[PDB]
Amino acid sequence: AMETLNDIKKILINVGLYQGFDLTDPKVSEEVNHETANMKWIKDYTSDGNWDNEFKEDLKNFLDYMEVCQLALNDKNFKIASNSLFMAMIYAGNLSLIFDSIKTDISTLLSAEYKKNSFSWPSL
Amino acid sequence: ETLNDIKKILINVGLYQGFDLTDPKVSEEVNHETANMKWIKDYTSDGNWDNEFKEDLKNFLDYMEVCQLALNDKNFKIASNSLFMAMIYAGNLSLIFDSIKTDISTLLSAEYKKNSFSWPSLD
Repeated sequence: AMETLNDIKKILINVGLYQGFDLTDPKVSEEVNHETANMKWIKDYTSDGNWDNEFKEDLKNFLDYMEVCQLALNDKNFKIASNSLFMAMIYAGNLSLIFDSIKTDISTLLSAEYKKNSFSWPSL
Repeated sequence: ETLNDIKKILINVGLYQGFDLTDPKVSEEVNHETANMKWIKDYTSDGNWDNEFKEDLKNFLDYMEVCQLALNDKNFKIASNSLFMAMIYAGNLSLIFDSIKTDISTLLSAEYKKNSFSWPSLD
């Protein structure tokens, strides 16, 4: 049963292999698309990557800042409340990005634009 | 229940600006300049932000799992469709946080305050 983001990563690597490439290889997954000046693959597919750790770290930062905001409110310190809300906002954005990034890579696999063989998805 | 905890604090911030987001007359009001609701998230008592997250995540994971099972069976129609639906749910997950981010932004601007509340300038 699929329970973690790292579980999802493994399946995406497998999809890539059907297309003739191995995302766990840094020279594949960390390669720039020279035409667009952007990374071909957004997420880290190398053995050192850990998608669940990225999520938990962003979430903890988000919560921590929200908790500092409430504490500031209780003390009537609206400077710290303001700053803390601002930083929570920043980490909410990071959390959005976690999933947007995965979405983008999935979209890249679905288009098979970087395939190295004759793999083609069936028409639906 | 950590998102629901966050929601409580956001409501508390609103209260200092003189409005109560738990009141649907407040949190569901439309901004007629933008034609959109002033507040994206559901702040009413029946809402459950953690449940929304859990539900989207489960659907995301469920579709990815079907994708892998389809691949093992060399069923690339089902693999394709599952990966597509997983993509849809990854977008929903991104949107959950985007929406919260936006409402936070609305509190930080104090744009909808009902009193003389002002955030201390940090320069």
